[PDB]
Amino acid sequence: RSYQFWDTQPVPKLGEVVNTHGPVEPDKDNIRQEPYTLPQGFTWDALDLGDRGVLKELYTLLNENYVEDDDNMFRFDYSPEFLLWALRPPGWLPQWHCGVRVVSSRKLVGFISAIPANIHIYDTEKKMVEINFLCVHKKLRSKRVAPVLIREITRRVHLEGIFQAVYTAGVVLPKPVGTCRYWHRSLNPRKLIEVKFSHLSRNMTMQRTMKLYRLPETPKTAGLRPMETKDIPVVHQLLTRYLKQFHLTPVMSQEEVEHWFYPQENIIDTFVVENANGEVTDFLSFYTLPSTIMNHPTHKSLKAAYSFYNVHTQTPLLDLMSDALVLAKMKGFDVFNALDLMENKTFLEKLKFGIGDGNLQYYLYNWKCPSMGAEKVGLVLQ
Ligand SMILES: CCCCCCCCCCCCCC(=O)SCCNC(=O)CCNC(=O)[C@@H](O)C(C)(C)COP(=O)(O)OP(=O)(O)OC[C@H]1O[C@@H](n2cnc3c(N)ncnc32)[C@H](O)[C@@H]1OP(=O)(O)O
Ligand SMILES: Cc1nn(C)c(C)c1NS(=O)(=O)c1c(Cl)cc(-c2ccnc(N3CCNCC3)c2)cc1Cl
Repeated sequence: RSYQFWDTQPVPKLGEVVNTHGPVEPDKDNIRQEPYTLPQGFTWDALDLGDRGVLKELYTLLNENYVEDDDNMFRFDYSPEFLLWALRPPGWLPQWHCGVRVVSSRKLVGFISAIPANIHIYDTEKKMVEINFLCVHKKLRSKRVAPVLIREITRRVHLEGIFQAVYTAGVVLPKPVGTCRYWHRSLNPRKLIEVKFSHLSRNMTMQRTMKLYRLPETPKTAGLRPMETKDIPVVHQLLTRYLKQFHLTPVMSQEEVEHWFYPQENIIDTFVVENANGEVTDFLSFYTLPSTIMNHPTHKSLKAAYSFYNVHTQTPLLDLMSDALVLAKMKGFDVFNALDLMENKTFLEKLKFGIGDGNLQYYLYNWKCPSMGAEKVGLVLQ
């Protein structure tokens, strides 16, 4: 195969085994000062997401044009407040919220974003960025706009002295460092079958299916409660120690832990286990991301929870995740999603998760290293 754009980039070749660890090319000593040229009629615009009007414009772009399933039945519906959470973590930069507008109408038609992240990859910690929310309006697809967005964000990141990035995609590109699979745990099977997210199993009736997926009304783990301000330091401690066992992980400051885990209704939930001694020994977390159900007369949205980071030191992981499912059901979610990364394969089948269609590929930009199994991936992106 051939990749017109990706073959020009500092990434390894598909199907070539890597034995070394390091950058594909050295750091650049001079960087292009001018933005890359867009097709006539379009212009760059940095989006100030602290402006209500601009945030809503981005919401609308993504709501109408972002990731869909293969059958064009579901589309991610990131809320404006979720977008602020995902795009303004500690160290965020305005120039890294990179929009494309039509010059005449001002209509937002493209976006790409970078946020800073310290990333541990095997035996090296690098300052990187995480690239997310790459989106081109449906009416502009297949016109090679994506490569311009990627090159422009690369340039803007280079200006800040950063030369590596991490990103995920549902498509195969040169060259995945890890390959994960989505799994889904039905919470509201009647709705999920009705909207054709799932189907009735061959030998199962609806009644049997509702029975199969039924959950306790309240969590069972002793001392489980929502994370509070006082828990920030211990959650940071727990996470840092837990992540050591994997080969691709974030390295979060205490300020970053506060940002990513402190509960915000309809965005991020974190529950800690505070034991009989008053010690926090475990935590679970999941984020809120609904999908629009396209072309349906009565069901308009699928409420999905996504497993984030789950740390166990005294509570079995199986128990923690059982409680995450119950909590998600209580909060009105239709489905609970998780990847087969970290120690997740240890609970997925047992807790009645079903395997999904889509893969999620993990990539590094300008870093060559051996690929890893899903269980060694310890990084979750929004
Ligand atoms: C040091 C700092 C570095 C910073 C940069 C790090 C790298 C960041 C990399 C980006 C990480 C993004 C992380 C996320 O946000 S992944 C989420 C991507 N977004 C969506 O799926 C939303 C709905 N889809 C769209 O908007 C798409 O049609 C997009 C915008 C993706 C492509 O628009 P379009 O359909 O109109 O195509 P084109 O004619 O303009 O361009 C075709 C070229 O684009 C390559 N392509 C297609 N999809 C992806 C993809 N998901 N990652 C990387 N490359 C992709 C494709 O192979 C081809 O290259 P090649 O085969 O000829 O070589
Ligand atoms: C319910 C639903 N709604 N939507 C929109 C879909 C596709 C489903 N079905 S799904 O659960 O089984 C699922 C899900 Cl959630 C997500 C992806 C996927 C694909 C490509 N890219 C990403 N990224 C997300 C993280 N950052 C950028 C890359 C995700 C694929 C599948 Cl197939």
